[PDB]
Amino acid sequence: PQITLWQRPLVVVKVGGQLMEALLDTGADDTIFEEMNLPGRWTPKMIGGIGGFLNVRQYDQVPIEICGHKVVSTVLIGPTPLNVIGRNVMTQIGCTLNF
Amino acid sequence: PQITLWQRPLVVVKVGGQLMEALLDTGADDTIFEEMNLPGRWTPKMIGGIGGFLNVRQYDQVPIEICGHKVVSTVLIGPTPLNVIGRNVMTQIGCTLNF
Ligand SMILES: CC(C)CN(C[C@@H](O)[C@H](Cc1ccccc1)NC(=O)O[C@H]1CO[C@H]2OCC[C@H]21)S(=O)(=O)c1ccc(N)cc1
Repeated sequence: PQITLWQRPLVVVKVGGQLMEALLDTGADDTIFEEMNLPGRWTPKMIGGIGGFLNVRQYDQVPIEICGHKVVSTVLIGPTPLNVIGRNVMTQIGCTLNF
Repeated sequence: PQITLWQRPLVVVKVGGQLMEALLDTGADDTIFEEMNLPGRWTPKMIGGIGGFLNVRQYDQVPIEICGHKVVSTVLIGPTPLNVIGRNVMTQIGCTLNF
């Protein structure tokens, strides 16, 4: 559906077997969540934004469930003060900006 | 106009009599640009980003032109790696998420 921006655009997500809230975030190329146990192998990744940079772990082809949409996506795990749904996932649910 | 998210949602902005590019950023509460001279008084502000917390100058009631739209908004100046158009500006121009 359509979402205004008077409040933060938080949505409920399931990943991979856990429930989280995350921010629909058009300024993020990538999807990043707080420390949680994703299963399997990961590759080290550094990313930077406002206030500096973190070391994150990149998990590929992680099932994510967002609203009614199931997708399989790359997911970074590392310190973020908020879970963020990035363009890599939003494109897959057909999310656009409009004004 | 509708904007897909296959690419970063950059827009051209006029702010403080200067032209720049910025990201339409639904994950940002506030609007923040790289160091530039905005005229007048300002307040020190803490933000925290992915890597934050950090030191920024808050300028109130700054003229901003984006996509035809002229708004007057709070604008933060500080060492961000991309200029960011936050929800405080996006709501004024009527920007929504859709899917
Ligand atoms: C700064 C952007 C260019 C990129 N950021 C996404 C952005 O939407 C963050 C996303 C974000 C949101 C909250 C907390 C941490 C990160 N928002 C943000 O920094 O907003 C700040 C300005 O307004 C305030 O509102 C919230 C924080 C403040 S980011 O989280 O740092 C980021 C950086 C690198 C990658 N690869 C992916 C994401």
